[PDB]
Amino acid sequence: HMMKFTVEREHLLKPLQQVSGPLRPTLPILGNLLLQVADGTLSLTGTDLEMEMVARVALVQPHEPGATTVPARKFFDICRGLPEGAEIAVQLEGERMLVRSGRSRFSLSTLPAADFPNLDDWQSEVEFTLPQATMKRLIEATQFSMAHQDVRYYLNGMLFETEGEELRTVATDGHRLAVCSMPIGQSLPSHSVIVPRKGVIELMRMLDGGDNPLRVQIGSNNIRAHVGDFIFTSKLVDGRFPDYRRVLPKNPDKHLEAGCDLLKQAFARAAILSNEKFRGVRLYVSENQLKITANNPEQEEAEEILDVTYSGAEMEIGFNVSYVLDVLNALKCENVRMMLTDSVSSVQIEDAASQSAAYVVMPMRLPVCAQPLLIPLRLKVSAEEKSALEKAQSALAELGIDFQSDAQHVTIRAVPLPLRQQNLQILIPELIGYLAKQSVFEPGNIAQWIARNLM
Amino acid sequence: NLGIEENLYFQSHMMKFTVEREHLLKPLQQVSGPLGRPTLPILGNLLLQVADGTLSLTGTDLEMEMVARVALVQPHEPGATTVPARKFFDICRGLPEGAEIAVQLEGERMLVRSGRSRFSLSTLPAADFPNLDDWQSEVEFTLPQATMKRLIEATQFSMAHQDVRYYLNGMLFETEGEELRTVATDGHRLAVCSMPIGQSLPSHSVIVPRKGVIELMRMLDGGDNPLRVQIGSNNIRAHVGDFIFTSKLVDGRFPDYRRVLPKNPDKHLEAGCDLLKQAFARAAILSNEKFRGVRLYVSENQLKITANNPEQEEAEEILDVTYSGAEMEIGFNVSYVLDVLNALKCENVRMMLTDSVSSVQIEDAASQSAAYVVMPMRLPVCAQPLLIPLRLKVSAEEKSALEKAQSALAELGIDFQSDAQHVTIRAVPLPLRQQNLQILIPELIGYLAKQSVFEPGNIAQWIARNLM
Repeated sequence: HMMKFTVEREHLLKPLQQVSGPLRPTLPILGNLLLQVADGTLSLTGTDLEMEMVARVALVQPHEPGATTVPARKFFDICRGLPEGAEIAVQLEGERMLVRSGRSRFSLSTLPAADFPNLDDWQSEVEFTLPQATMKRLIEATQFSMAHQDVRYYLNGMLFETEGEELRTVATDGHRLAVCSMPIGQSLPSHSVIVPRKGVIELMRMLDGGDNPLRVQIGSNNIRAHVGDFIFTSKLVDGRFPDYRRVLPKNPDKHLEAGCDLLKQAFARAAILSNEKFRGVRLYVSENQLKITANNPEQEEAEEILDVTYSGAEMEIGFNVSYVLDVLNALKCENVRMMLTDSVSSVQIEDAASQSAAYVVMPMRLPVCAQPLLIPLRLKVSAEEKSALEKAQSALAELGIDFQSDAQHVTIRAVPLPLRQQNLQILIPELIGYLAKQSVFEPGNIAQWIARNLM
Repeated sequence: NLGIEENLYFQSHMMKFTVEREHLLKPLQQVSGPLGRPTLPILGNLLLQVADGTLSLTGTDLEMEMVARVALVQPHEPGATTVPARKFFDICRGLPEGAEIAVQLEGERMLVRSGRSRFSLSTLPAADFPNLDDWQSEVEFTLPQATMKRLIEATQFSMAHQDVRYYLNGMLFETEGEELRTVATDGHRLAVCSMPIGQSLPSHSVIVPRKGVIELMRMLDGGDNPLRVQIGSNNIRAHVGDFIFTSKLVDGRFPDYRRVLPKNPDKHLEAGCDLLKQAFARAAILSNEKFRGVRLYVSENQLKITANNPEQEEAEEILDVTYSGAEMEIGFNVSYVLDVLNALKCENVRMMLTDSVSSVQIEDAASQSAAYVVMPMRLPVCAQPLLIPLRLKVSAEEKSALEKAQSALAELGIDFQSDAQHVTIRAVPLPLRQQNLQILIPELIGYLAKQSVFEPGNIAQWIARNLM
């Protein structure tokens, strides 16, 4: 136990702030940082068992090799609380790590380095170098469309895919979809992985926007990113991520262009008087004009009229204004293009001046109105489940629930709005379970059960 | 148009005005202060009144109200209504800079237009909007905004948070001679500050609730308009430019800071504020998370600060101070000391000591306008002295049990005096002191009153079981 080093506070700060990223404590040692002195390099490692961040620091002042682990937040808070220009002397003593700087002495408790978890090494299948700005672009373009604590864990992450000369990101939560692709100047093998949420955040955090390039390595179950003296490694998420190609409108035949800023501020004002639960707003598009309207159960109303570029047929179409605003914020461009097919068909939004990013939002139709799903929900069903569904189909249709039955599968294509704005992966199998218990199907009873159970 | 009652309704809903967005923003922000609370629907609304050539905006939460006057330089019609505050403000804020906002009423709705943006807001009758009961001031005076800002910022941090003693959650405003004074305390630490305001004032002592203090701070614009204050028996009012703030006062027996200040500090220590703060801040990192205790070792022109935690981690800071006198060791809750040092914002700090078991006064070395009291921490259980001895009414039965149990309680670090029908707690062990003894002790006394024997071990077990 004789690791030792002395470093100027300035050189230690940024690496410490960085490796305290993977860091409510999960388990004791995961709140600690692994410190390794080897050669003339100090290595700092932070991990949460799903990912790890390693930071290297060159040591010019005297040092002895060794390794230990110390509380991350405490060690960092001490360094940060010392004056600018200060010197930080570290030294192991027994089961304690001593930190000195001037007449400030600190004794921290340690846990052995040999107990610090390692990631089992792996083999990269893909390797490429790209500018930091490019990676930051790809993530910021799609990050907001990631799911949050979905039961489908693969949606809580971000798809990274290499195709030809391009790196692509995809994110969706089942209600909306963000896709962005950028060239990276070299032919790559076809690969497709899901990076979990925390990893994407951490990946974004290690990028300073600098012109020094990012080195990426992708294996089957791990991804590794090297920038400057930082090395980020993360586990990948398994699961069948949906295919963005099927989500894009088949063929838009109507398109409008508008100033991003004006359209966004207009939607933002309208949203104030939209339903707080469903957040619907109406668009009426006509020649070179757009009329946005919103109202709520208190029958308050907002109306916005903008000049736009549009020469298609007039059309009325509703949206979740929160999803539209999310897209317009992420774009941050001059003009936006909205590609439309018809109400009841998915809408595609892009920067008017570039096709690198594309966004998909489902319209809101306005007995009960059947709202189309972003992605049709396909579910395996037993003979008994199937029979219950077929008996209840017409009763379900009256509630706005449309579906198709294959041999041993059902495909939900539409549901009423209150269900669509929730997780159908959870709700529909509950609905199926409930239906299998019945022999007589009426819309009233079903509606009442859904109303009291699926909400 | 021809219906007579229908005509009266139209004359009732004539309110109309047109104002620049930038003339409306700061006033809407200001009056939305007292307000996401679903307390009552009407309380989420602003009152709008066009009278004379002035638009008045009023927001309230029934404990206080903020009124803003806006001069109307464009055509307008008199009238009144109420509209949802957050919505109306978000609409105005969301409109482009330089926008003209035209408002008028149509039935039970308020219409807002600007360019080609139209909004329809639901209203509630102005008649239903609460009006604070009229009252008469007993004291009027004016002072610079910066002085009020100083008085409040010097003491605000020491106010209790959600204490069951509501008077501790507010701030004492006191007029004495030519000075305005603020006092705040949570039973554990105390902040007092006084400023001369250049005029003789009648003696007065009121408690402004926390929300009132915050609002009072929010209406100070660092401009050069003076602040005109009115204090009544049960209300306070503050006028700044186009804003009038009114607040109900809190009643209760606020502690006397005169008694909390150390009687006669025979030792003093001076030190650079920033140096001292940074030393404490670093030492704090390795102090007990619950008790936050650090030790001072004072010697000739040297201060050593130490801290350790249950994991036996350890911090030490040695810095140069100005000090002549006997060596002494004293302990503090570092969080309270760090609060004080952050509030001082000065070059040098004076620390007036006497000993442990005695309150410690802290000041700007160059200014005595503000003073801060913290109680030392002593590390038979150590008896930690209370900032304010707790005087409790006791029944004959309760007093009898206390007399019997006094020796046992003393072993637990609980010290108290007793007088005809009262008992005065002067000290308790540390875990009790850092809690609310106004709740805990009357409970404990209830317990002791129901007991046959008094063994310190048993009582200590009970306390730890029920009072923590």
